[PDB]
Amino acid sequence: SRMQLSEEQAAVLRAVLKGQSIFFTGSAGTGKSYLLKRILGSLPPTGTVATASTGVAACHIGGTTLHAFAGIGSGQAPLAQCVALAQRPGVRQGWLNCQRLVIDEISMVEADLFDKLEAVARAVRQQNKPFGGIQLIICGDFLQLPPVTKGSQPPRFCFQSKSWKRCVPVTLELTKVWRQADQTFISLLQAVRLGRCSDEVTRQLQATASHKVGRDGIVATRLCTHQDDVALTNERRLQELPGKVHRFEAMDSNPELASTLDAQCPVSQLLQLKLGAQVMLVKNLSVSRGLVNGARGVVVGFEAEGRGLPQVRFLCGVTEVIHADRWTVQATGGQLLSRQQLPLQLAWAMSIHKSQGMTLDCVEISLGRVFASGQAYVALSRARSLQGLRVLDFDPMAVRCDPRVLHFYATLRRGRSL
Ligand SMILES: Nc1ncnc2c1ncn2[C@@H]1O[C@H](COP(=O)(O)OP(=O)(O)NP(=O)(O)O)[C@@H](O)[C@H]1O
Ligand SMILES: [Mg+2]
Repeated sequence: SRMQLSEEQAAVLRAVLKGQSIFFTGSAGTGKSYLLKRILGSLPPTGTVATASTGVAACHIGGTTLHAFAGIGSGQAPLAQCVALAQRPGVRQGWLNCQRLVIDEISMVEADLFDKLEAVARAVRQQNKPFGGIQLIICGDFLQLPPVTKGSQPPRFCFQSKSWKRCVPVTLELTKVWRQADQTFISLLQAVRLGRCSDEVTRQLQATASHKVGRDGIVATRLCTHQDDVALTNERRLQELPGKVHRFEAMDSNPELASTLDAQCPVSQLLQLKLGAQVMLVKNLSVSRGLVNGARGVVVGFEAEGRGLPQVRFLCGVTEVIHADRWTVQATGGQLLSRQQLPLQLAWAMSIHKSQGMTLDCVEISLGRVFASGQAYVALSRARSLQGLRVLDFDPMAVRCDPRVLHFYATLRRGRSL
């Protein structure tokens, strides 16, 4: 028995099943991605394409990246060239067979890209209708991570596309936060999302600098803005441990394409561990035991036999032997790639981009610098509880809302009751 959809979630599902192209939006942890999974379950799978803007977000819903589905290269080539790319075997069939296109984490899709995809859809499908007649089912939060670009110009938000409102004529909202159960923390997060750091909000975030977020032998994951710093931190902390290194090598269906798998999986080709290593579980092994995607633990031993698999103690108190798992990546043109590896990554540090869409419960962040719009909010809103969060050097300068996004949302609401 599925959880009970809220009335707001039910209204989105109703619209989708009526065939309406929609955008649905809501704060972090309002159940957008969960609702996509419910929508996907409710639809005939033939003709239904599940995508997200990022690899990390696509895996959450069992889908592919928007980039892989589109099959237009970077998207920076001239339109005619993108159309020709979309016409390639495997890519073309994807476009033609698509009746419904799900896109999670839309805030990272820049307007110029959306325009290109819209034009490609019409050309490949030979349908003179918005987005080639595809039913779009889009969600995300424009107050979370901002758009990225494969070019060099300042990206526009997806809603700035001249085709946005024609393509998603209806917007619905999810307004109840579920990730956090604590109303004090819910209200704090909403202040941050809107860029309203009163004296009280700042003091409450500053108070978290004293939080003990870990447990015996488990330390906080430091959320960082850039992968360089993540890598360096994880490598150095592992190097510093006195234990000998235990290695686990991935088995890929096509080892030549290990680079493409590395970019769309949360585990690496070569996993190195020691006693004491700080790790993140990156598969849902057991919701009832708390062994879920994002759970933080520490390696407490290695089995004597066989491969010498790691024993990991998690924040919840469960100690489990971590066995092999598998990922299948839906790459461009219908190609599938798989990787077998243990579902562990080092987690002294993690990038905020890689945390996108996740729930976490043992995190530290330094918020004394200018960040991208929405980026501090994403980092803070990963935590299930305020007591799993440690904010160092907080300054409201870290919390920025792009005025374009506030304007969008205000417009959206103009005719609404609340
Ligand atoms: N109707 C519901 N009742 C109870 N819990 C729910 C409901 N809908 C969603 N959840 C839970 O809400 C939590 C957050 O869901 P999630 O799908 O990650 O939200 P989201 O809006 O996609 N978050 P983000 O990607 O960070 O903006 C998950 O633990 C869900 O199980
Ligand atoms: Mg989500």
